Amino acid sequence: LKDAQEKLELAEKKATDAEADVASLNRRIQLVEEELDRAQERLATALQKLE
Amino acid sequence: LKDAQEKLELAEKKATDAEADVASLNRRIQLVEEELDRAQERLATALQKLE
Repeated sequence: LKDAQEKLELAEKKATDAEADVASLNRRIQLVEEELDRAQERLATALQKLE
Repeated sequence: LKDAQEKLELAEKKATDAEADVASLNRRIQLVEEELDRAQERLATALQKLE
């Protein structure tokens, strides 16, 4: 039981940390997508003014 | 020990799933980052053309 509970603890800690990493990466994805959209809009406006 | 082993299996499956999510989300992060880099390079070229 000592080994089994230690394995349980390590697996649970790893899964929780992985979930936190997943949430952080997803919010990073949405942030970077917003920045990309703003950059594309700026590019379009700049090209029109250039022409 | 039986319950501990079952929870170990569940936790390791969930952690592997979240690790795959991490891999996918980091791939998306890098790809959108590259697209944003291209967009900002285009923006810099556009400002140069404005000048």
